[PDB]
Amino acid sequence: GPGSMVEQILAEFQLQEEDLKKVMRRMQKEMDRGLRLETHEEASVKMLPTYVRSTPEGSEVGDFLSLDLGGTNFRVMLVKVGEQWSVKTKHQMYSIPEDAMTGTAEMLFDYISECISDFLDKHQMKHKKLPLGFTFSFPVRHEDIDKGILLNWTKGFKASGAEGNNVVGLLRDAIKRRGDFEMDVVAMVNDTVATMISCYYEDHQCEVGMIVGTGCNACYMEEMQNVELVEGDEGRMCVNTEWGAFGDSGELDEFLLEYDRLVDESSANPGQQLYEKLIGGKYMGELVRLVLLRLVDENLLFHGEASEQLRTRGAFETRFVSQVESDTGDRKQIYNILSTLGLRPSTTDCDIVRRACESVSTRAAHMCSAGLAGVINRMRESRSEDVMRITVGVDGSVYKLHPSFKERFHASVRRLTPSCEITFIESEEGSGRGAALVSAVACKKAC
Ligand SMILES: COc1ccc2nc(NC(=O)[C@H](CC3CCCC3)c3ccc(S(=O)(=O)N4CCN(C)CC4)cc3)sc2n1
Ligand SMILES: OC[C@H]1O[C@H](O)[C@H](O)[C@@H](O)[C@@H]1O
Ligand code: NA
Repeated sequence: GPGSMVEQILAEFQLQEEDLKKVMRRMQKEMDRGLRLETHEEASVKMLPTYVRSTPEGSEVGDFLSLDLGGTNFRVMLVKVGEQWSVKTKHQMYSIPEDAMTGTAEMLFDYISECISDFLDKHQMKHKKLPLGFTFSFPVRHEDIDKGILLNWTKGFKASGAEGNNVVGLLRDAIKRRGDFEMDVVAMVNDTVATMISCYYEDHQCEVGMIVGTGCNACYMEEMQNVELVEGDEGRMCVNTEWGAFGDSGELDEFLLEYDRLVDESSANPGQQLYEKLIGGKYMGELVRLVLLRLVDENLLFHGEASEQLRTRGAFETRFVSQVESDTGDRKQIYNILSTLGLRPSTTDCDIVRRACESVSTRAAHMCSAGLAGVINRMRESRSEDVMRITVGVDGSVYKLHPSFKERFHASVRRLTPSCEITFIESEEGSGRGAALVSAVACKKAC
């Protein structure tokens, strides 16, 4: 409105502790709703049972394959477990073409199967039939540890014939059509789950997995008596919260800003994954772009004139946000970004662009922290210890590559979780290694 000022505009992103506690308590309410049989179907946070349990008592050595499929690339990993346990891995990255991102799920899996076939050829692992763990970074309703149907794509990925289908069967069918090799798919897990398992290997206190990358989600070990969707009260079972859909029932309405509505309105999945849209690297850069456009329309930035690039959706990558915030103080990192976008920025413009990035990324960290606090505080209600010692495994480009996200996030989480001694583990290739590690236990369990 009238009298607009840079600080006043960027201040809209602030979230006071009372705001974070309110977000946190609402997340806990939605988590309870997704866990109970009565409200599950209408719950925004699905709390999907993963069928990964705490009870198996043994594992085994051997060679295990891992497939890790996200929204743009995928990697194959060969994990060798030997002997105390010794774990050695090899891997290869692949990128899904175009006659895929728009094509059928069958086309997608055929390409993935061709890639796995080539990987095994190159490592002379064709003769031996290997077990494969599958990390699939999308919402899946599991029927067992190796059976789940895709509920819906997220993060703007698409491929017809996938939603409503058993993802494992899709991979199995494709491996079949290739017919030049055998492979047993022994488990399919979400990337949050694989990440928690890869960290659990190194630290058994790890019972929470989290991802802050293209998307944002979390899994944690819940008491079986609380998982109403699976008969039994013995032990714990990992639950994939799919908390990115938090707010999809209106729970965040009072916090949403115009920039958030615009990002949602123009996204590939309007009205869905609203919490994730406040945090995820898929949306962070676009949020900063809308904020910068607002500043120029108010004649507070670039003397009111934006460039063609700046005015096209997706032009401000989250990678750019991270680079802006890494600036040493001389504006070179910032200038390198703006100049490449067709802008002739002043030193002041650069400083304004940095404060805008900080406003958006700080809000992401704070929103994300209320979610994690909600998970950790809930868990603490099932332990008799005064101080709960818990380890959170985390993966994701925002958490790992953004200059100061990690620290803001950690600090905010800690302020909201008294009586909890939290250790954060930044996972290295966990999404992929966790799938292989769970396969060894699943293979041993199946004798
Ligand atoms: C076969 O069908 C089924 C059914 C249920 C099930 N649950 C499983 N659970 C596991 O594999 C559990 C899940 C953990 C999450 C936190 C609590 C325990 C698991 C336990 C231990 C690890 S591990 O410590 O990473 N590790 C893997 C490598 N081997 C050589 C040593 C042990 C990895 C996974 S496998 C399985 N298979
Ligand atoms: O990859 C991070 C996350 O992205 C989205 O939120 C997906 O829906 C979820 O499954 C995943 O875990
Ligand atoms: Na149960």
